[PDB]
Amino acid sequence: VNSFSGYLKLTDNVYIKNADIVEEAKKVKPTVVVNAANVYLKHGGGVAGALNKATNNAMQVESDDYIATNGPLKVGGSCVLSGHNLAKHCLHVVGPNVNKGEDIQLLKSAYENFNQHEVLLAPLLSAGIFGADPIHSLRVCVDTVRTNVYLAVFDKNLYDKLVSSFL
Ligand SMILES: OC[C@@H](COCc1ccccc1)Nc1ncnc2[nH]ccc12
Ligand SMILES: [Cl-]
Repeated sequence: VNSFSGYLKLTDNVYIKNADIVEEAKKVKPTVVVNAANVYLKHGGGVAGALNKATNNAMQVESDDYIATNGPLKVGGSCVLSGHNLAKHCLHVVGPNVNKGEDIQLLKSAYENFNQHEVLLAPLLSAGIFGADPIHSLRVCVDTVRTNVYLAVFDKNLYDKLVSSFL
């Protein structure tokens, strides 16, 4: 039993809700919140910009030190950093950005990072400003993640389409 509330159950381990991941994280304070990161951990917009804003830019300051030490992430890769005031940890995961010409096949690799954590609050990877089809992202999530994932879909209209079209 966990403290996630109001989610629709899609499979044994995947759940979904129309919610703002920032507000969800503040309420639940989950062990792991997933950020929709880029390889430079530059949290400018989308989920990343919103999560960073909620940390009063502390996520960005920590991220800049991470990059200065380690260099950029790989597309499909991840790193674990602090969750600041939002969660214990933030798993920064880089899905492919179609608006940069990146290989959508890397979306499965991106979701594989979730399997290193027993329970996660997460957005749909490569959705939103990353330009991939969210119906596809949800399908890859369900077919790749085996740990317990609670998906927050910010847009109410898109949420209804994902549910009604879910196979
Ligand atoms: O795939 C993740 C994207 C999808 O939403 C954007 C969108 C706009 C119009 C139509 C479809 C989709 N972003 C988020 N998801 C959850 N919580 C969030 N908080 C702030 C951003 C954000
Ligand atoms: Cl977005």
